[PDB]
Parts: sequence; C-alpha cells; structure tokens
Amino acid sequence: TLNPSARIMTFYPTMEEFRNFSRYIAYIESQGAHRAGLAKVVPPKEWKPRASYDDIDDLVIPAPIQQLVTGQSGLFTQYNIQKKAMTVREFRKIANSDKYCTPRYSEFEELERKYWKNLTFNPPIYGADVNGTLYEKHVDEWNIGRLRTILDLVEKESGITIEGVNTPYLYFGMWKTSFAWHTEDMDLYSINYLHFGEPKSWYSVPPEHGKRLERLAKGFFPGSAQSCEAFLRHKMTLISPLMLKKYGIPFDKVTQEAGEFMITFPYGYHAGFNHGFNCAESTNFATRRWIEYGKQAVLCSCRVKISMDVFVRKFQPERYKLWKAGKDNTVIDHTLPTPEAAEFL
Ligand SMILES: O=C(O)c1ccnc(-n2nccc2-c2cccc(O)c2)c1
Ligand code: NI
Ligand SMILES: [Zn+2]
Repeated sequence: TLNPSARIMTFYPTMEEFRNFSRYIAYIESQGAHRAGLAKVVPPKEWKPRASYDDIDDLVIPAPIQQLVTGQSGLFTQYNIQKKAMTVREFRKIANSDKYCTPRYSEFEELERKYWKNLTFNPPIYGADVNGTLYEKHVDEWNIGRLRTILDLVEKESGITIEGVNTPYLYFGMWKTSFAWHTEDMDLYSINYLHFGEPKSWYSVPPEHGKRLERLAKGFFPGSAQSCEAFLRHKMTLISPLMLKKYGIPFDKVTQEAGEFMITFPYGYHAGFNHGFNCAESTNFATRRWIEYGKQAVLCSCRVKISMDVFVRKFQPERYKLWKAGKDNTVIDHTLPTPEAAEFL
C-alpha cells in the first residue's frame, strides 16, 4: 500500500532531456516510475505547444456525452447518452454555468468527498473522444500527434488508423466528468497533456496489483463478468478510493494541473475526474516492453484489437514459430524496465 516503489513519481526534465521522447520514457522507467502505473512529467518552463487558446471557441465537439451514474456504497456504473453536437463555446457556457460549475473547496480532499458524494446527481457532459490536436504544426518535443515510437508499425507496416490510439483525441471537461477504471487498449502506454483550465485528478493501481482490482470487480459485478471476460474495458465502472482501501487494493492519487503530462504504463489501471472546465489531449504509444503485454492482453469478448504479428516478426523473430503455434508462455514481471533503459544504471 505505502511502498514508494509503487508510488507515483513526478519528473522535472531540462529542455535538453526533454527533446527525446522515447529516451526520456526509458529514463523514467530506469528510475522505477512504471511500478506505480502512472507518472507525472512537468515540462521545462519555456516550452509551449501552442501560442494561446483564445481562438478555439468554434471547435465542434461532434458527439458530447452526458454521463449518467447509478449506484451506492462507492460502487457505480456509468452510462453515456450521446447529445447532439455543440461548440467549445456552448460547452464552456454549460460548464461555467451555475448549475454545473465547480463547488466551493478549501483543499483537494474536500473536493474529492464532494465528487464521491455527488457523482450520481446533476449529470455533467463530457466532450470526449474529439479527433484533433491543439499543438501547432511546428512543435517538435512531446508532440502527441507524432511521437515516433514503435507503435508506428501499426500505421506504417499494417496500414491501419485507429482513432485515439494512433491518432490524438481531445477531451473537454467540466466539473464531475469522469473516466472510469481501465487500462489502455491492448494494454498500451498512454500520454495525456492538460492544455488549460481546471485540473484533472487521477487514481492509479500499480500493474503488479491489477489482477486484484479485476477480482474485486468480478466479485462486485458478477453479471458483467459472465458476459465478457474484460468488462472493465467497457469503461463504465467507478469504484471509490474508500472501497479500494477497505478491500486492500493499493492505489495512489495525484492531481494534474494545466501544462502537465501524465504517462500511463502497460496494465496500469487508472480512473479519475475533472475539477472543472478544461481541455486535454491524449494518445497511446509503446516501447519494446509493451510487446509482451500486447501478446497477452485480455480483450473485450462481447462487442480494438491490434495484430501483433508485425511486432513479433520485427522484434522477436526467434520466438515467432513458437508464438504462432501457441507455445510462447513468457511470464511478465511488471517490475522490470524496458530494454531501452539499459543505458541508465
Ligand atoms: O478522459 C480522461 O481524462 C481520460 C483519462 C485517462 N484515460 C482515458 N482513457 N484512456 C483510454 C480511453 C479512455 C477513455 C476515453 C473516453 C472515456 C473514458 O471514460 C475513458 C481518458
Ligand atoms: Ni486511459
Ligand atoms: Zn465486452
């Protein structure tokens, strides 16, 4: 529970360290960041992915979703109602209005209590999964739109576009909008940058304890678990930090403020909520460590699947026959950093 090996680390790279994305990820894994499932990276003060955000009031959010939550005793299920399209302007009006705005709070822990006490009431609207990017064309460091990781093999060799995985998504938040407990698609890494506005709070379970979270949820949602062997992948399940403490799931929390990146690691369960009107940009990425997580990922069996053949042939040609036949049973040690990190010791 308390073990700092599994606690969320924050990093403050210099501009020189920053310019190389894949290398900095390898560095933060050399320092154990991946054990927590989530890390924060504050960029160098000077760096700026856009001049300013005054000029986006006419951006269209095609499919805003109202987030209806049902439940009690810290277990909840989140349903989506697609609303018809609206602009950033229309969205900010609702968000900053008096029916939807951030309540009064002295500190994080007060706002958290109000979140878990009030998430079933007063359903907010989330401008989620908007295709696009808010970086200017000219930004070369940590550009969510083009990160140059090996994930690029899906598009380059397989010729496949997957929206929000291979491509960036924007998220327009408002108080009490939520992301439920999940790992990424195919258990990829993710990157999330908060462009502006109020903060985003995150909960994280270390990858070494993720199966504990799955067994908690199977047990609390037996119906869901019979229908689909990865029902968390549906992104409808909210579980409170008080339930996690109560059943001995270790977890950590952290708050992302405007201008910060969050990195999620393979098989890092995460959830959270936005404090008020904000905008984030995110996509998935991979390292060589990801490949084993990809091969082994348990997928939604009832409704994103990436073909691993390209990755195994390119990076594990020795193991390919064995893997195709069903014989490869490498076991993942979640503690080990990516091979790319050998240069740091
Ligand atoms: O909306 C977020 O702030 C957020 C944060 C972290 N991860 C997610 N992810 N990651 C993959 C897919 C989602 C996602 C996307 C849309 C709604 C949702 O509840 C979750 C979304
Ligand atoms: Ni995520
Ligand atoms: Zn399913």
